Amino acid sequence: SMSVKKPKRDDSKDLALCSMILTEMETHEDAWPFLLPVNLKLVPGYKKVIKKPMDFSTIREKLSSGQYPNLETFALDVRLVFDNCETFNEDDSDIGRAGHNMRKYFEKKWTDTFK
Repeated sequence: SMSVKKPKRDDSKDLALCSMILTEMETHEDAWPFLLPVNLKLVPGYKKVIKKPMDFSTIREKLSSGQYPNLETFALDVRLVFDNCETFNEDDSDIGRAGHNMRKYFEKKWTDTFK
């Protein structure tokens, strides 16, 4: 509350650390469905169904330009990529499997870096 604060966590490395996680996600072999925005002119249904499209290149641009106010807003966008993927793709498809794999990969790096 006013004049009553928890001890100050060092957040000065978060930006660099999120960039590093993001690099590891970009270079995973199962990243290909997520590297670039879904082409909304060529993929029927995507525009109407997925209210908030997100992809790794878009996260990278937001990160690099100071548009994430803290590391939780970064994690929300990463999770959104996989939540979108699950909304549009059957679990039993290459892309569906890619999204589950990538989500697991991310969540471990996240826990190990920050928890």
